[PDB]
Amino acid sequence: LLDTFQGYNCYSSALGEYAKQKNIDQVENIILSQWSFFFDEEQFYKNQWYTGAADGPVDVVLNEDLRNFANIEVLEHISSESQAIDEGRKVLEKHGLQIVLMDFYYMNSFNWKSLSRFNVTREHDPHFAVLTQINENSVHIIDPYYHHEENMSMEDFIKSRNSMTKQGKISFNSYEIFSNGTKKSNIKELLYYRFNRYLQEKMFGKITQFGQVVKKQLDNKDRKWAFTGYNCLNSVVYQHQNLINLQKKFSLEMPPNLQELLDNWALIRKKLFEYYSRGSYNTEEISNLICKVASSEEQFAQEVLKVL
Repeated sequence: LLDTFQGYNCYSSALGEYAKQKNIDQVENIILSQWSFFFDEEQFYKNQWYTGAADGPVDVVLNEDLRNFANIEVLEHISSESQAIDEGRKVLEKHGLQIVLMDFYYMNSFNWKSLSRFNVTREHDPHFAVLTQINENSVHIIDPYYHHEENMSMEDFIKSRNSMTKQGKISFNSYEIFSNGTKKSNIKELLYYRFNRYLQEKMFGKITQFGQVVKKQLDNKDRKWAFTGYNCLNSVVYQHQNLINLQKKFSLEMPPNLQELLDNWALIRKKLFEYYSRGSYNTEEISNLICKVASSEEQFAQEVLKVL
C-alpha cells in the first residue's frame, strides 16, 4: 500500500495526488473540505453506483467548487489510438504525470481476498489513475484511491482506455488541472459553504431515502445492491476521516460526535458487506442504522455551522 492522497473518490484521489506531487495550491484543501451525499433510486435498480459522496466517475460538484473557490478548471482531453500515447509522452516529458480514465476491468488495485471474498467478478467500470511512465511495451500507473501501482502491457493499457464500460465508452480521456488566475480560500470559508449547501439541498434527506429503499429489499434475492452500496459508502467514511484530519491540522472547533458518526458509517458498511456475502435477513436492521445516521448527520451539519 502506497502513501497516496485518498481524497473521497477515485476522481478526487487522482486530482489531489497530482496536486500534491506538482505543488498545485488549493486543490487538496477544496477536496478535503467536501461534505456531500447523493442517492439515485433509478441508478439503484440499474446496478449502477447509486449513493455516497458524489455521482461519478467525474465529480461535477467538485469541479464547480474548484471553479468557484480557486478558479481551477479540470480540462477533459478526448483522444484517439493514433494520438493518445504520443500526447501522454509530451505530458510526461513536461509534467511527469498524466491523469487518465481507465476501465478497472484491466486493473487489479484492490485485493478482495483480504476481506475473504475469493469470487472477484471483473466489471467494466471507469476509474481514474495516474500514468507515470511510458515504455515501448509497458506503462506504469498509480491508482491513488486504492494505494496500488502496477506495470501494465501497452496492449492492456490501450484496451483499458478504449473500452465500453457500464457508464459508457472511454476514448483515451485525460484530465488537466488548469488555472489562468488562481484564488486562495480559507479552510473555514470552504467548510461554511459546504455545510450550508448540505443543509439547503437537504442532503441528509437523501440518506433517509437510501434507508427507505434498503427496507424494501427484504424480498430481493439479488443482493448486488448491498455490494455496490458498500463500495459507494467508502466515500462517506473518507469525507468523515478527512474532516477529522482537517480538525487536527487547523485546530478547528467541531461538534464532539464526529468520530462516532465515522464509526456509524463504518458499521453500516460492515453490515452491507455481511448482508451481501452471508445471506442474513437483516435489511430492517441496516435500514434502521441508515435512518438513524441521517438524523445524526442533519444535527451534526447544524452544529458545525454554530461552532466553526
